Amino acid sequence: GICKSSDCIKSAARLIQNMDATTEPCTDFFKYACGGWLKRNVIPETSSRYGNFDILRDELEVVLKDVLQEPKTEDIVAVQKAKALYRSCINESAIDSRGGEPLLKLLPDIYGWPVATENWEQKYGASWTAEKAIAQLNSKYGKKVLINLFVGTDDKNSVNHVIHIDQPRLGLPSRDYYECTGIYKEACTAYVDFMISVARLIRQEERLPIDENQLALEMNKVMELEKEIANATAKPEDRNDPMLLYNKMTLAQIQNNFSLEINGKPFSWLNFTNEIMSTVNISITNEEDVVVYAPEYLTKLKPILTKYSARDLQNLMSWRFIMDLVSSLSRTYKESRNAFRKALYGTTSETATWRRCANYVNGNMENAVGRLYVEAAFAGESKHVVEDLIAQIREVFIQTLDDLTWMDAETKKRAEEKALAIKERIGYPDDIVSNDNKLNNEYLELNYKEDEYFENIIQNLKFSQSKQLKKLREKVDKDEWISGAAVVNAFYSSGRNQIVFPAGILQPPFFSAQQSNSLNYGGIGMVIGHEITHGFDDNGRNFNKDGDLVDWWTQQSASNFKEQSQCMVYQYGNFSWDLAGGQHLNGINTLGENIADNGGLGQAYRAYQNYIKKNGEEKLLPGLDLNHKQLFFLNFAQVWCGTYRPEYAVNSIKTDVHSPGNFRIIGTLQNSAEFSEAFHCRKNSYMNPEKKCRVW
Ligand SMILES: C[C@H](NC(=O)[C@H](Cc1ccccc1)NC(=O)[C@H](S)Cc1ccccc1)C(=O)O
Ligand SMILES: *[C@@H]1O[C@H](CO)[C@@H](O)[C@H](O)[C@H]1NC(C)=O
Ligand SMILES: *[C@@H]1O[C@H](CO)[C@@H](O)[C@H](O)[C@H]1NC(C)=O
Ligand SMILES: *[C@@H]1O[C@H](CO)[C@@H](O)[C@H](O)[C@H]1NC(C)=O
Ligand SMILES: [Zn+2]
Repeated sequence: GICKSSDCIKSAARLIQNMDATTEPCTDFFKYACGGWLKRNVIPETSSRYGNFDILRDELEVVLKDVLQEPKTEDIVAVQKAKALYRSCINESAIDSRGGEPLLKLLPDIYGWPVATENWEQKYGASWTAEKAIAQLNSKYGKKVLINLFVGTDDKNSVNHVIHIDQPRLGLPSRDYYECTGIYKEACTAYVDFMISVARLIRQEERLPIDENQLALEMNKVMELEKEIANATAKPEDRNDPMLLYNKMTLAQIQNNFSLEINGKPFSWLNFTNEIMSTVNISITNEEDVVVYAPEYLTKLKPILTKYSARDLQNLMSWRFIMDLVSSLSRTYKESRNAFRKALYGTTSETATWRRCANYVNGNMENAVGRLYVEAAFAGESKHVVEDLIAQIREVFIQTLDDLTWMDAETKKRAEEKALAIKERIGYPDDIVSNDNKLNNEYLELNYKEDEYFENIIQNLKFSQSKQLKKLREKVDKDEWISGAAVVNAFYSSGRNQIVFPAGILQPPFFSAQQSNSLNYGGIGMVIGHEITHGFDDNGRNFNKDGDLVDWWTQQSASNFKEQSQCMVYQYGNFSWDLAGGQHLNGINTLGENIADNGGLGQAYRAYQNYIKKNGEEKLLPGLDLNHKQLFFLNFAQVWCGTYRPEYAVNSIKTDVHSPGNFRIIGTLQNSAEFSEAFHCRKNSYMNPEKKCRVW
């Protein structure tokens, strides 16, 4: 009564080799699940993190390489343009030839980089103003500095676009880094040395005089500027309530309530806004509605910005763009980035060029590349099996509402309404295969030169930004998928109320039509519940069946939700992570993803139970003295085998909304009565605490 199928001994092989039986699963189910993997493997020098998810991603890139690298005679133009962009990206001879000179020719278009410019005040500083310089950077190149203004979906009306104003991203991974002490010191030092190294090469290439002291001096200035910007930004934790974040305002209110004085403006929001939108030829008057996400950042900006020269501002502004660009130049410019990324990521080397390039084309031509990927790599009847799976887990969520004692009937039923209304996207959109005209036309307006990678990348920045801006007055496309298909991941959009499972994750260990159902439910099954449960986490409960930010909770049920979820805030917030020097997880910033995990695991388990009810129990797997309840959780766990470099652990504890994989396992199974049953765990065994968190 052992299954002896080749597909059976495949997954058994994988389960066996990853796990370590020497460990008591009730003591540390991560070590049990994954201890075999830990011992056998080492984080490559190019990886900040490694494990099964990351391995799937390296394997996906291999297919991408196979599909991109060989011209084919009946390649439609869409595929021809991706291949040419790939070839343009992997030709380092051509790139190295060009030195920095494609940067040098850019710089005049963004009002210069002062520290690397003679007589900048004369050249640029006379025409300069904040409104134009920020706007140029924003509209043409999609780099948002100082004040991030973008066109996105209106949270309170999901068919429309609105102008938003938000705080800008920083050059270091999180506001925390800018303390620049302790675990942060080297990142801070490498950052400014990076500035300095880049200003130096530019100066040398322009054959300008180099004074190390005035470089150190301007670039430290830029750091002090951004420190202030950083401290002015709002924490993630003050930003996690979308009803509070949503402040709709007329450009006219904005002008009255958020004055700025830059280089002695003073600052004019209408001009700023028009200097952006005039680029898709759109007209803004002071009656425009705007969603302001960081009112308090803007208020705080005021007395900071006043202190600094036009030269100072622009030295930061341009740096934040040049940052990104420098690894698309010659080796010496690539070199200049070494210590910085070592500090942030721990890696001693860059990823293979072909891999970077595959990934880049994927990210800029996701439909073109998803079509090639799925034709190479994805099965087709997979789509049908997952759909039915998704239908099952959706039902279980609905049916579960009835057992949840912390909601009221009105709220439950509105929650039902939302479930049923979730839109599922599976594998890929048929169109990218069956409609060449459509596929070609999405890239019509791009044309790549094979010896011109940098110009290609620039063209994509401008194209993408022009396209985004063009949306202001147009309706949101209800057909758009929120991920390419060539992605190892799944997704939920609140704005759209849509779950998506790209072909790339539809493979072992999450899914195969031929592997045991225990495994599929514990794999893609729990992924499905994760994504659906996002519709009802601390963010996505605030949006209704239609993707609109509107309150559909009673006060009591909402207050209960906070109460139930607070348990997970504390649980995870109480994990400390050796690889990040004992620092604790942020229990608030991971909350949503933690809720998704615990809700999703439970949902999937329930569906598997239902499956057994209906269908009977499964042939066992050879090599493994475990039943299928046990394998369900094993495979759940092994999804997350892996580990982190210290430097990157320090990064993601702050910047990742996910808990690290080991604690997604630990926290989730800790909360799972069904787990301690399967493995016969004594009370208050580490994996079986008396107190268990539950929301969904
Ligand atoms: C891999 C990891 N993703 C996930 O954990 C799951 C998808 C997933 C759920 C459960 C088990 C495996 C994968 N997806 C997610 O949690 C969210 S809804 C998707 C997301 C994408 C980018 C940033 C943040 C979130 C990651 O993006 O770092
Ligand atoms: C790379 O580009 C250079 C410069 O145009 C060219 O000489 C060479 O043929 C290209 N190599 C490949 C393999 O495309
Ligand atoms: C913005 O104001 C500046 C003032 O220097 C002016 O030169 C420019 O034409 C204005 N732009 C728009 C789009 O109104
Ligand atoms: C740990 O949990 C306790 C209560 O269970 C809570 O008071 C404390 O704040 C938590 N620690 C952290 C850092 O979250
Ligand atoms: Zn998630």
